[PDB]
Amino acid sequence: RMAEQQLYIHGKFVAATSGKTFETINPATGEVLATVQAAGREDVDRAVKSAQQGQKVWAAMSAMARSRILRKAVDILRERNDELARLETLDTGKPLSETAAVDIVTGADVLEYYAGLIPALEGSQIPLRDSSFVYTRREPLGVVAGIGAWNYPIQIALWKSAPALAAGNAMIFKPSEVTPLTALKLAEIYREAGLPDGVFNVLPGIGAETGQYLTEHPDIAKISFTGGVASGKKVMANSAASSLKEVTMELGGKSPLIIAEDANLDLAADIAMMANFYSSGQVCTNGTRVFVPAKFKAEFEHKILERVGRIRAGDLFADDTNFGPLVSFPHRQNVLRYIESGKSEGARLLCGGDVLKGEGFDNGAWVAPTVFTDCTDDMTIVREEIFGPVMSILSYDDEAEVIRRANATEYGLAAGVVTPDLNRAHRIIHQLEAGICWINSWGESPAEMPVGGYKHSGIGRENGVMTLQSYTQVKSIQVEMGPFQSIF
Amino acid sequence: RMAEQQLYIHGKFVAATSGKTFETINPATGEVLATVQAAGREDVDRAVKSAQQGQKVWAAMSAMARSRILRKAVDILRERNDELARLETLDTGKPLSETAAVDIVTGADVLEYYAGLIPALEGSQIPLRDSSFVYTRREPLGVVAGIGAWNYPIQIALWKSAPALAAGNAMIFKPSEVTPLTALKLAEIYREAGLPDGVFNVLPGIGAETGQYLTEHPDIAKISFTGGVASGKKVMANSAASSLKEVTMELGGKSPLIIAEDANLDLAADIAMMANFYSSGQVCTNGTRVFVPAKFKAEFEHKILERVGRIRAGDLFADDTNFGPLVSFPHRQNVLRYIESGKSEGARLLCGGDVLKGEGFDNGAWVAPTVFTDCTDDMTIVREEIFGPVMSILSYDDEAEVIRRANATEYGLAAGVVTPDLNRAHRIIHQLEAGICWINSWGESPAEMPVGGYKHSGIGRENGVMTLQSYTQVKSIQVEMGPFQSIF
Amino acid sequence: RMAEQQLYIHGKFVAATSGKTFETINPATGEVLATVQAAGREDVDRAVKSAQQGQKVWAAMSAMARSRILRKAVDILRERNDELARLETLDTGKPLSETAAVDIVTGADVLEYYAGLIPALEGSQIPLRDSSFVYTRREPLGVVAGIGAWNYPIQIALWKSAPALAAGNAMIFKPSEVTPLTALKLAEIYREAGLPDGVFNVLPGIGAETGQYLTEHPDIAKISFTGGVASGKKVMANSAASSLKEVTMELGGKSPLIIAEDANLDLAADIAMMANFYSSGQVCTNGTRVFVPAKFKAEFEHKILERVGRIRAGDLFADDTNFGPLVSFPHRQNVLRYIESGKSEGARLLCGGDVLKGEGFDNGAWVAPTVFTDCTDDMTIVREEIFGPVMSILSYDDEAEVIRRANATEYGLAAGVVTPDLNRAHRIIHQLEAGICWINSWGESPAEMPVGGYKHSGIGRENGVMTLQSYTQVKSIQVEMGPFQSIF
Amino acid sequence: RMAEQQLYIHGKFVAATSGKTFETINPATGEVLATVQAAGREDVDRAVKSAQQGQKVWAAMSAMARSRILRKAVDILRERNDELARLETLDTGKPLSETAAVDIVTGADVLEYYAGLIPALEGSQIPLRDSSFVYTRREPLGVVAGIGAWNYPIQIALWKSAPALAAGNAMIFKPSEVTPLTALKLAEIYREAGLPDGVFNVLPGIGAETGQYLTEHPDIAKISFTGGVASGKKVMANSAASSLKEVTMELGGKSPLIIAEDANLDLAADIAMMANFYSSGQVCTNGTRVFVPAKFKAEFEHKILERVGRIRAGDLFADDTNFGPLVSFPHRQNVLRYIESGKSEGARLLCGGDVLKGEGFDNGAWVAPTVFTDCTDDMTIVREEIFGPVMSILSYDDEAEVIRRANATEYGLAAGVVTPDLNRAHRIIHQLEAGICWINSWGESPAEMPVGGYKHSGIGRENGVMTLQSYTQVKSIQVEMGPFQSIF
Ligand SMILES: NC(=O)C1=CN([C@@H]2O[C@H](COP(=O)(O)OP(=O)(O)OC[C@H]3O[C@@H](n4cnc5c(N)ncnc54)[C@H](OP(=O)(O)O)[C@@H]3O)[C@@H](O)[C@H]2O)C=CC1
Ligand SMILES: NC(=O)C1=CN([C@@H]2O[C@H](COP(=O)(O)OP(=O)(O)OC[C@H]3O[C@@H](n4cnc5c(N)ncnc54)[C@H](OP(=O)(O)O)[C@@H]3O)[C@@H](O)[C@H]2O)C=CC1
Repeated sequence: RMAEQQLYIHGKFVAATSGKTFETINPATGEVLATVQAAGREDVDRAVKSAQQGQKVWAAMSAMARSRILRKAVDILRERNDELARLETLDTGKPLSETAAVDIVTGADVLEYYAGLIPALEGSQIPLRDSSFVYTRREPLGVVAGIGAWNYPIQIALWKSAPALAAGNAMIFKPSEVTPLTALKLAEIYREAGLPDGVFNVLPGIGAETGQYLTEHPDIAKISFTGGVASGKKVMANSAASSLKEVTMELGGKSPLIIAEDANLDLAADIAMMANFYSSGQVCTNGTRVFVPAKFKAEFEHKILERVGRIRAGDLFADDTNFGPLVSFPHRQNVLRYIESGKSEGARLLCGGDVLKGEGFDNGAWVAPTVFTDCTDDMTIVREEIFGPVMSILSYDDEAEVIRRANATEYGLAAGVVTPDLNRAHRIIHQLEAGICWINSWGESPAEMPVGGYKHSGIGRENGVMTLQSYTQVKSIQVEMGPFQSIF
Repeated sequence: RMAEQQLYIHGKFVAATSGKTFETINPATGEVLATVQAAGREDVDRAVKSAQQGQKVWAAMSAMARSRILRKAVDILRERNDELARLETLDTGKPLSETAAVDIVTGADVLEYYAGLIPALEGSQIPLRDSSFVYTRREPLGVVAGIGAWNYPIQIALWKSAPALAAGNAMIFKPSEVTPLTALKLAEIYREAGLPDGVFNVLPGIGAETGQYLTEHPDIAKISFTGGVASGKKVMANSAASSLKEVTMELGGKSPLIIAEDANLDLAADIAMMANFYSSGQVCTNGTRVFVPAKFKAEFEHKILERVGRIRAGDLFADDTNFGPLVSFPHRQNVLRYIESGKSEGARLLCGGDVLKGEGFDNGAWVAPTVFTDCTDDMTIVREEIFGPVMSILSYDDEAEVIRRANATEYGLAAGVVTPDLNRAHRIIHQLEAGICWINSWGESPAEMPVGGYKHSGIGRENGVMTLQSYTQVKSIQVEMGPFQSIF
Repeated sequence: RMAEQQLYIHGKFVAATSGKTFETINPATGEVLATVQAAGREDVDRAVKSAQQGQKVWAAMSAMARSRILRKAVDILRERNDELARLETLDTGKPLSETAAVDIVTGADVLEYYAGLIPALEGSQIPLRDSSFVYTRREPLGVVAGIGAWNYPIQIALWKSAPALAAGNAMIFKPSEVTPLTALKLAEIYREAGLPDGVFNVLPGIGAETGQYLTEHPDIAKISFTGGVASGKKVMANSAASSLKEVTMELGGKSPLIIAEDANLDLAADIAMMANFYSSGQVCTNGTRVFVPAKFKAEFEHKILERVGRIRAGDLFADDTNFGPLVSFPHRQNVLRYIESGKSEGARLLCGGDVLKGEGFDNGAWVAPTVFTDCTDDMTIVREEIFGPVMSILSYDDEAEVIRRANATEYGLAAGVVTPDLNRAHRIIHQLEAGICWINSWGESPAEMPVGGYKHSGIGRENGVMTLQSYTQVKSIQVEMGPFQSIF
Repeated sequence: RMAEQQLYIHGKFVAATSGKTFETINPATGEVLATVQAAGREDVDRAVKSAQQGQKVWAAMSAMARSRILRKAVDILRERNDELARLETLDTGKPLSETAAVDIVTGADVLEYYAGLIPALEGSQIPLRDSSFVYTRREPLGVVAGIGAWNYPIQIALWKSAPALAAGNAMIFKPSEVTPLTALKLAEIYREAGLPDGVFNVLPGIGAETGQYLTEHPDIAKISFTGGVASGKKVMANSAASSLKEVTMELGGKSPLIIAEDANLDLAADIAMMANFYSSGQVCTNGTRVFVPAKFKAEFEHKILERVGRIRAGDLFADDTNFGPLVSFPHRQNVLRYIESGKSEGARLLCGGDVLKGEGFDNGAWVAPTVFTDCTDDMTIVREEIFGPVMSILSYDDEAEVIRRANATEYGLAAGVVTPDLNRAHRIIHQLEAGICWINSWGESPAEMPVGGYKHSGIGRENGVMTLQSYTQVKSIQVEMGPFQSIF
């Protein structure tokens, strides 16, 4: 185990006053990783007052002073990458081959990106006439709150806190109860870099209590939320009911991967694999509806089975392991229910469809890599996000049809097309109703590229210059140098 | 009386299927202006399907083709300015001296502004490496909805529809039941200008029915709302619960006007008058907390009394009338209750405070221009938006004090300072928590200037280039020209 | 003929003070179209003082006031399209089928574009610390000068004057002595639209005198030049010697057209034709080096012969005529000397190579559509711009080879590639050293798209938002609200 | 005495092939600091070939890889600040109290600024129609050249090399022959930070040879020049004659300081001192025309004289020294000729006017702080840049007059106003024809703030986001997905 984990408020660990705790489990073993204290309503109010004090200090510094501090945190994250990756692997079940290469690396990439952009954050000046002009300021929101999810815990913490801090705000961050540990480490790293006390506070807790208290607090100006559609709606409602707060949400999706009739099927199968089985399928952007031309279906299915056979489940700290258990045993039960609905609705099971068994698997939340084919647009496994390693293969006949079917969903997060043809690639992508589109690839999310969902898959965006601006609020100032005219 | 008013769906007037109607009155006389049909749930759905069809036509046109159509609508609005202003005066009670100079003039200014910006709406391109790059598209949201308020009916309709249409969307607009007439005229004008059928539909109705159906419809991508905080919270809740929607809101405020100790008091009194009694006080941005240095309070009060004596209530079509009734008898009743609370809480009534009486007033919702002084921060008239002709004068001693008291409010819409001193003007304005700040002036809202509230006064902004962009959604597209590598 | 043409200064036609005139010829007949007065040094000084006076009036107007006037000029140009096109046909020899479809249409497109962008021209604001901030203004340069070329007289006049006027400057425009007439008509149209006197003055004259006097005047802030490299070098030198002027230049090129190995040869031939024989080959961006794979060369050569045979020379006002004489007889001799160098250097002449003869041609400056093949990179016709209807076809073997050869030139204006392959199209284009690149097309120049040359083909850009900004100069203004510290 | 200084080409010091050397002097003692090799024509050719090779390596790296390398160079400059400042004091004669606080600090500030902006350098995407779109790339120019001046040697090298390198170019930098030493040190620091060989090459030499060879070289795409007007015109001419090159120029000025009638005269005098006597008056932006209201002139003269009496000339490494000799003895002779013209033209010599004498001064190029008053606009010392410690005080009567007189000059670099009045400060500044304007301050040049001259004081700008963009060239790319239509 680890010592009982405390709250982090104003540059130090402090005990919760709630009297409540929870446990986080190692999903590879079922063993308790740590007992964690849960922030109560009074603890949340403490954190907001701490953040208000720290934010004032932070915003009064020069832009380049803020940039240097965030850059030092980047340097620490690079140094402690391997230590942090192993902790993430213990908490989430994702293989170290992933966590040591992606989670902190791309989280730190976004922090490094925003650190350099702070000096470029500018207002505007508008001349109206010789005797009057307008200028604008991009002012901090003040105190903002982030609510993270459990699939990429420290990456999500960095992607929310980086633009928020770079824009001059303090952030109160609540990690998922499933994966609270790396956020507490991130808080220590920020302070070590010189972040003022209160600018990044971490309140572990339960969604129904700690998360709700944050969304209801009158002095929080913005909520940024990552999670499921059901919880996003609850969060949106409560943020409105209490104090009108700006809101950003990434809510996952059912993203389509379109294989064109002129695609190389080895490339298409490779893209489909990476779009479905990285992080054991627990990725919001996964391409879980794979549209394949009817003429290619059988050959494509063979190619998928060939690659699924190369998936190497095992010791999560082993170099060659590239597949892990799911994040929790309750989550596995939900994935298994989806798999059974696929069977009961007549989807053809091509591989997988059960838990993994044997020594080293019986005690972990393992689900075998699963592929259904002969799927149809009305099936539950095609319509609903599963967030596990479950690929659905759908046949199609013509380009206009496949565009219609890809777009006929309430989700809108990602999409992709596989084709060597110039006109086909751009033509199809431009008609797809998704915010993140990949041509002949999948999954890369550069710091420069805004990402977020259409329709029910999200509100607002993350990454890119625009997200730095979305963590400021515009103040317009008119200077009137002429004589003011009253009609009274 | 006018003929019965119908819904406007797909380029024509059409009868509602709800079987329901309401009446709009002339608030200066009590006479019924028109019987108006109310959109039902089925009428809303037809409007959404009409809008979906028209939006596709509109978005497929070239940017300059769209710009030319909106410019033709500007020309028509300029030509009919006086006719539309007279109708607005009949429906709202605002003097023709206001409506003929401001309402259509500034509504059309914003439409004209956005029409010219359509060809400048651009995405981005981000090079990643020799073998891969990203580009973004600013795509239309699709069908958006606007919900208007009754104080500036056609201006609000133009400020909401202009960026939405310019961004390639269709808008369904619901005017306040108090003031539905000019929105219907605007719909005709857009069609005359060549706007494709369905791109601007107008659904009169009640907030509890027609407005709610819009916020709940699954195929509406964004809601833009103007009104009060209480109704704003309900709109946000329904918008989230039904189908996740982008929401923008302007919700009024209690904006502070800070008179510096070196201000010319004639200028200060003139600004305060224009900040409290224009449109009979029914303006969201009004400077209803007037902070005056204690050493000049008595002289300032004298100057206010002189100018209040010049307020001219009378025939709304007479050139010298500069004060009208309130929009309705219920709204006046609410204003009168606030006035009574001021008296009962010990504020000193400097002038006004009662209904107007006599021939020409008995049938209208007229309230005398009212000024309270000796006010304190805990009083109801100081803490709550009244939305009538009620000024609160508060004394202060020092600059740090007045900034603290100006900011000690849940509202955040506007603010202003009166001072000839360079350092004082910018120094104070930069510390004020408001989205719209005026130096030595009040009320001017250029099309170029983003305007909106801090804190509980709103979400998002209107006008300026940023609001055009806010009616698009970003699609990020990565072109991967190198060979894709899978780890499976 | 026509009345003798005068100078246009301060809103009226005025006699030149030079005592000098020149003649413009109808290149289809050899007859004198008009005698035109030539601006002397005193005429230039008068135009500058007029421009200085008009610029002050123009810049004092509101941005939207400027926008409306330029939009009124657009409306007049659309209405007078056919009248202006016939005048352009008489002066240039370009077929009416071109001038009535392109010259005025696209000139007005750019004016219309910039008219709408005037209100979006904004400075910036940069906070330094609580006690100091910076804001910038985008101020007019003042009086700028444009020097036009003879191939697209009225389009060039519009592409230079539109951003200059839209940015708040006055422009003095000197058309080529070969084609002075449409610029004078434009001056009348601008005044009719409400442009203040002096904001657009037109000075016909000779390059060696009027053009040089413009480049030397101390009170002209910027020169914009279109023409050949030889004259371009003189302009930059004289502008530097006299008054440090900002200088923009578009100087033509030897643009490469790359036909890929997987290109449809009918498409390639159509693109090659439009890249070489529009406006009788007198287009700066023409793709006069056509690179074709050796394996396709014989078939491509046949397809070109088929298309050239359909070219229709004849009455320039006839609907089916699509090929005209050259702009002048001196230019034809220059074009013929180049054709002869092609013959003497061993290029294989596929068609043309001589003047056209017979009734309707003996009196005009006609050169037959001419194609050389078997060209090599050391030939005079491949290295130097001819600016007549002379296509050079070059064979190539490998992709890296064609890129090196395409880039092995001091010119850098345009380039294109023909290929259906996604990777090949973008991969090749990213490596070509040209400012204007076309994929599966040629010649389209949207107002939104910045265009200009690399290397010796120009300096700066035209069109797009950036060219509007390039006609302003930045003023940075620091407001220091804190106490200034001196070390003395 | 130091070792003979060599050229720096491709990541190492290398001997020149010119057979030529020069000496740099310590202007405080007249002694030779070092013998320095002069780059010949062949050395320039080698440096270009080195730069072409290194540029390709540098531009192929990721944006963040480049950002990290420049940030490492920042770290070394901060660490070596005092060492570099001491070298600069020895080479230039500027007091260590200046060089250790400003030269490297603000040079490194600009490098640090641009390092963070590399990831934000983006092109655009413009949709034309469903079947076609445009995107733009911001490509490196390639090899650019910077030519420095002797007053701020290492700052100028950093202000030029930072945006050029951050934009992906290689730069060949030629320092002034008066002050070559710190540029060679900077090259070593860049290599130590990981800059690829060839990306920053340094060629000491003479303007007439090394400088001219750079401006004439066909494979250099851009020249950035700092110096005097006379040499700038030569540079502009040669850049055009050889190969059409882009040119940026900062050429000094005669900047006005306008003291308003409501100004505190101690503040005005302090600003005037810092505007005239920092770096012994050798600053391009110095406010050498000080306009004072006639009614305040006598008292202002008293306050200037008192402050001049406090100037402390002496040992340049002593903490309290705040005044140094001029950079060279030839430059002192030129300054003394200007002083004599002031005397002979009837200006009243208020103080100074001679060399400093005595132990510690006879061997240095010292000129006493000099103030003239009763100046008139036609005097040589009022019209020409002196670049020494010579203030000219001019009386004025009214605001319109002083604006007219401030602007009646061919220079346009800087300007300032001293006033506590909001309207006066902005109103006056907006009318001044200068690129750099200070309100109630002088001299601060934040990295975010674009700086450069109007009129004869320069072309283009330095610092700010726009200067990063100015070191790229735009490529516009149209993708045509529809069928191309030929008229042939
Ligand atoms: N910021 C501003 O510009 C304005 C602020 N106010 C403030 O609001 C106070 C109350 O006035 P009131 O007229 O009740 O204001 P509301 O905010 O209720 O009315 C504004 C608009 O919202 C609509 N609306 C009301 N309820 C709903 C709902 N559940 N769903 C969707 N739309 C709805 C109304 O429809 P309908 O009116 O047809 O019922 C109207 O079109 C005023 O005293 C003032 O303080 C009011 C108007 C303007
Ligand atoms: N704006 C500013 O910051 C500065 C302005 N000045 C002004 O310039 C005046 C003259 O001083 P001076 O030293 O002659 O200034 P220059 O402008 O001649 O020197 C500036 C730089 O230009 C170089 N240079 C000179 N001639 C050429 C050429 N033909 N081709 C290329 N590069 C060339 C110089 O080389 P090198 O010095 O090695 O000969 C030096 O590197 C000063 O009195 C002052 O008024 C001077 C310095 C700074």
